[PDB]
Amino acid sequence: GLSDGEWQQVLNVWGKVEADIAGHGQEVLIRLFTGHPETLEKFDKFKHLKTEAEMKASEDLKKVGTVVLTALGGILKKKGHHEAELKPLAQSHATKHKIPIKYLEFISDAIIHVLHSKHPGDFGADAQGAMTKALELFRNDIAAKYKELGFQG
Ligand code: HEM
Ligand code: NA
Repeated sequence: GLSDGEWQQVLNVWGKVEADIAGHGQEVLIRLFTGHPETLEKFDKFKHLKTEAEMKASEDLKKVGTVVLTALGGILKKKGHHEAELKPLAQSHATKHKIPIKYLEFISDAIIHVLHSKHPGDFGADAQGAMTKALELFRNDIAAKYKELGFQG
């Protein structure tokens, strides 16, 4: 797993996110949909959107990004002990919405990019390696649940 130091650095930068969660949700999702447009097809409410200006104007997108970052903060705050938090998330991402593990890799990279961009002072090298590991652990444990659920992610 991660060390105490690695978790502490994860949780430090997450406090920056939580100081404006909607702002962060919007930029992560815009980074995701612009880098990997096939991911936007997953979101029926706003898959019709084409430009970053449309994306920024969208209340629905802002709302979903807040829900996503809020849930990830919940997981992260457990520092690995996130069975209860991961369970319903694996379940909906393997059944209701079928989210490939590759797309979880894209949004992880989007998070890391947005954090480096907005919080260089709380996100230098060590901190980046630690968030890298925390999101790898998240994706690996979600994959293990996907298998159980009958979804080849
Ligand atoms: C950091 C990784 C992610 C976290 C913590 C996360 C979390 C969540 C949460 C808490 C919800 C709402 C409740 C639920 O259905 O369980 C949600 C909904 C959703 N997520 Fe995920 N998510 C992640 C990544 C992704 C990715 C990469 C995609 C698609 C490429 C995606 C697609 C969806 C869709 C389509 C919904 C339904 C949204 C709606 O209400 O219109 N998620 N996610
Ligand atoms: Na531990």
